[PDB]
Amino acid sequence: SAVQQKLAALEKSSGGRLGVALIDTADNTQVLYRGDERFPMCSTSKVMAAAAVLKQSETQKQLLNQPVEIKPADLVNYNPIAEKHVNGTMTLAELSAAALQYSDNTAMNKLIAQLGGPGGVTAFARAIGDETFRLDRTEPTLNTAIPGDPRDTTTPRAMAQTLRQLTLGHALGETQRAQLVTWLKGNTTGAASIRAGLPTSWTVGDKTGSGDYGTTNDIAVIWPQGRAPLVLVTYFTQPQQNAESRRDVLASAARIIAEG
Ligand SMILES: CCN1CCN(C(=O)N[C@@H](C(=O)N[C@H](C(=O)O)[C@@H]2N[C@@H](C(=O)O)C(C)(C)S2)c2ccccc2)C(=O)C1=O
Repeated sequence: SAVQQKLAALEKSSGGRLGVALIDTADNTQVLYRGDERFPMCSTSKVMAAAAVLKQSETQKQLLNQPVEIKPADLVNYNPIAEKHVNGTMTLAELSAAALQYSDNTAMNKLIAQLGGPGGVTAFARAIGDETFRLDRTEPTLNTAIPGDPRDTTTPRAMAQTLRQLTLGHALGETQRAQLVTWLKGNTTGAASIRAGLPTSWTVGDKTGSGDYGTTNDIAVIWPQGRAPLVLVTYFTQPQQNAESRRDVLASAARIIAEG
């Protein structure tokens, strides 16, 4: 179609590999570009870890208030929030918000530990019907983004469907779903990605991701004005290991989709 020709031209101009999935919940139509190819998730995987903890809190009602100790040994390469609490505690709610809104890598590792390892995060995906998502490693090695490596990957189609279920569907309880939406809407790292290609009046909740091989990702739920919400996943990776991030590509992909 028209949108797919423009996305293909965008990809060609960028020198990388672009994957897009859009779900328009108004009629459940989909727009896919490389929708069934695997891409490295990098920090977009944090949404699944936070959601898995939220699902646990449907039974363990006070779980989000559980204090978790932050020790110097827990700190990894990027810990903007956890660093402020070393030798103190953060609750699981606070770690979830830090993982989602600041992309804190120590917070992600604490969430993974709460779930019993990367196997526990992947298990949650399977339980809500996502057979594609796989989390294999912890932070920071899950961001190596090596071409062809299936570890820590998903496909655009699978992530779009799963993000729809978590935020607009009923994979989580009502209180848990509302908390996830609130967290995504308060993301602080997304201003130059999907959001930058969309009308300023639209409300967006997103989670970015970046890694080696110039990997630049963003996944978002979009609430347009007076119109059904959309789910948009944009994944981008490049042939050179130390390639620079290309958030402009994600913005341009969103702009092309929003033109439809
Ligand atoms: C060999 C192990 N190894 C290989 C790959 N790797 C990374 O990919 N780290 C990445 C990382 O730690 N990214 C962080 C993360 O994993 O939420 C944050 N998420 C990004 C985002 O949401 O867009 C960020 C730019 C807000 S930093 C990284 C990407 C670009 C620039 C600096 C760091 C590492 O640093 C690393 O330890």
